[PDB]
Amino acid sequence: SCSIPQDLRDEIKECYDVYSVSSEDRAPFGPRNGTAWIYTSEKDLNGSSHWGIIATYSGAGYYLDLSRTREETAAQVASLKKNVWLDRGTR
Amino acid sequence: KYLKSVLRELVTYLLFLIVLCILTYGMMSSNVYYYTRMMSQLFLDTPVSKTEKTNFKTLSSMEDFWKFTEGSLLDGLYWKMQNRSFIFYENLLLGVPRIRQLRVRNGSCSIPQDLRDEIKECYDVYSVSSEDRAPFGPRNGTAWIYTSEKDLNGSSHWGIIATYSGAGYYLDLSRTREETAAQVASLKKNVWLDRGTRATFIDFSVYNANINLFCVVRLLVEFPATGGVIPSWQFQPLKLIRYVTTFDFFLAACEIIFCFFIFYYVVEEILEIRIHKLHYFRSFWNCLDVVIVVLSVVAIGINIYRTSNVEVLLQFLEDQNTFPNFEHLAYWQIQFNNIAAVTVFFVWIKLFKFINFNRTMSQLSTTMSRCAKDLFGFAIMFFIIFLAYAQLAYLVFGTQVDDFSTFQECIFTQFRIILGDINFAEIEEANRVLGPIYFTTFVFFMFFILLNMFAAIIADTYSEVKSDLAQQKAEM
Ligand SMILES: *[C@@H]1O[C@H](CO)[C@@H](O)[C@H](O)[C@H]1NC(C)=O
Ligand SMILES: *[C@@H]1O[C@H](CO)[C@@H](O)[C@H](O)[C@H]1NC(C)=O
Ligand SMILES: *[C@@H]1O[C@H](CO)[C@@H](O)[C@H](O)[C@H]1NC(C)=O
Ligand SMILES: *[C@@H]1O[C@H](CO)[C@@H](O)[C@H](O)[C@H]1NC(C)=O
Ligand SMILES: *[C@@H]1O[C@H](CO)[C@@H](O)[C@H](O)[C@H]1NC(C)=O
Ligand SMILES: *[C@@H]1O[C@H](CO)[C@@H](O)[C@H](O)[C@H]1NC(C)=O
Repeated sequence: SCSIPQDLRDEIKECYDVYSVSSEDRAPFGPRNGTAWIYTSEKDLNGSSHWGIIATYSGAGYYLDLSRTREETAAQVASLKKNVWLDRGTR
Repeated sequence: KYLKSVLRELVTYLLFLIVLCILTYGMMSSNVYYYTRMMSQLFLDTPVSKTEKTNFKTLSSMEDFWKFTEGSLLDGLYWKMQNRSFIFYENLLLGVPRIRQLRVRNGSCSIPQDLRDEIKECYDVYSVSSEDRAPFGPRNGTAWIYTSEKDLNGSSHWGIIATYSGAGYYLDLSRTREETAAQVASLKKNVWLDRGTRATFIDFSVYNANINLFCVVRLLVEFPATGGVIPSWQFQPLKLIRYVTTFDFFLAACEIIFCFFIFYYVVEEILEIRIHKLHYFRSFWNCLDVVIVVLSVVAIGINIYRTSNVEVLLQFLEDQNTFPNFEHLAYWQIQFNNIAAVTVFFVWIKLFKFINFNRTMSQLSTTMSRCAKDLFGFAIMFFIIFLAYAQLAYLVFGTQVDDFSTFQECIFTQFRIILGDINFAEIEEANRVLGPIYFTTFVFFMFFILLNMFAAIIADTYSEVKSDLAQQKAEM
């Protein structure tokens, strides 16, 4: 997202900039499967801004609804933990 | 007329103030606070080990320093990346850390011959004239050979106890934990920190390429000649690759505009220094102008000198297997911030020269000005007793209280007692009889007997100024 100085561009390989609407990710990742790995627009996702401590986060993003009882909620959470869902890009 | 000149003199000041406000906003972001907080909490809060509950801030023995230097330190430094070492998977540890110590020699002081039969050796307090320069121990590498301050490319530090030099016996740690731990264990096996050591420095740096902003770290442990351990720390968020984004170009343009403005002010002040009036020091609104100009000139000089020499960063970037040397840059950044804060504070204070637009502000300014002389006269008398009390507290309590340790601390604690913050329960055990007598007499005299004089003077002066102003209006 940002620019890396050319002096040490061989050392640092990737940049994950601070959160901003103009620098948000809208691409699939991992084992692409519907709700949990596809970007959903704010208008479709029923959301709104929040104004957290650091910045004002929008209502869009990746989401996954849980289930109604403990067992398969734990199963879904373990699935989201095995397939790494929290990379360095999360904000 | 008398209005066309003041209008220009006000619009130019408003433009200068806007430029300065933009410049000072551009240099003070919000990520640096959290960056420093995470670094400090990672390095100064985690305990030495899982069993011990002592962190770096609570070091109390030389053995605890050895326990800390292998463990929490190595845990913080080297992180197993999923070779290089990213501190939080975000902050890159560039180069290698370096540890060095300063020590003195035996026979530095002289034990009296009366009790020489039991004392064998002594080590005086740290001093440049009485520091060791001879090899000791197994005598292989730089950790056991004295190295001059000029060859180490260092400088002084001004620690809590004294002002240490930049020389000493240093050792560059490795790039991976598996070798740094071995080196530290080797340094611990042979006696490297004996009774003769006086100080120990640990320093490194990180980059955090996400936001182009460095961060230099220095940890200092002081060993006084009377025994004990005194820890210290310092984290400085430097920035050395400034020109990357458009906002940075905007900030450079603002700096150039500020330089033009200060040149114009110095020209227009040296113009009127003699033409309008020679030797005009009774205004206090022109003695502030010279202070503004001098402070700004010093600030630009420091800024142009600091950024002109960044050869250390380049020479490190040629080969990144050596220890970077970023101490001087951090020191000059601290000095620049200290100068800029005072400069902007005086610039803001300068605003009072224009707020006289109606009778209400004019009479308030007249009241404030007319009461300065007698307030200054009484301030000397007040401060004489204030410093007498300070020296009494320093002499009586200044050795068993930890709060009256030095004169400055006595001044500050009396100021805090004026605020009614500091409790009195820590003085009776320090001294049973004179403690509460001191506290009671000080609060009795300074709290209302010598404190309401300022209020009385201000009230009387304001009342008589208002009465005179009302009387002269009706007389006309
Ligand atoms: C990020 O992008 C750069 C080039 O844009 C690429 O070299 C690098 O491998 C990428 N990293 C990841 C984790 O996708
Ligand atoms: C993604 O969905 C497909 C479709 O059934 C499924 O076979 C696959 O197991 C899913 N991915 C994961 C990681 O479960
Ligand atoms: C979200 O809002 C839409 C209206 O566009 C509505 O149809 C839907 O029921 C709401 N909840 C869902 C299905 O996400
Ligand atoms: C330093 O010199 C004194 C004087 O002889 C001696 O007693 C002492 O053992 C010496 N210290 C060491 C560490 O050898
Ligand atoms: C010092 O040098 C000797 C000679 O090479 C070596 O055997 C030894 O391991 C080194 N270190 C110490 C602590 O003696
Ligand atoms: C000190 O001198 C120069 C710094 O300009 C550098 O080339 C040299 O390697 C430095 N020495 C050490 C031990 O850092």
